[PDB]
Amino acid sequence: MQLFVKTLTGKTLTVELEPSDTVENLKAKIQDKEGIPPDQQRLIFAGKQLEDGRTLSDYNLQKESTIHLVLRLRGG
Repeated sequence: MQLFVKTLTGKTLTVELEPSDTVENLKAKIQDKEGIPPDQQRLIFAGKQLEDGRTLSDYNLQKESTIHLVLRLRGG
């Protein structure tokens, strides 16, 4: 399926990932397209941050959704 992603620039991205895939994989796509490190991408879908190792189907990702990708902010 397709998934829409946005950053701190308002740029919308389009990637192809299955509900079986895991966050880790998603990050890989962000690296193969935008070239951004996995730990440098904060996916806050619906307000919740995706954990590296969980499957899209383990959260609630539907066909063509929207996620806010923010850079890791100081702290931890």
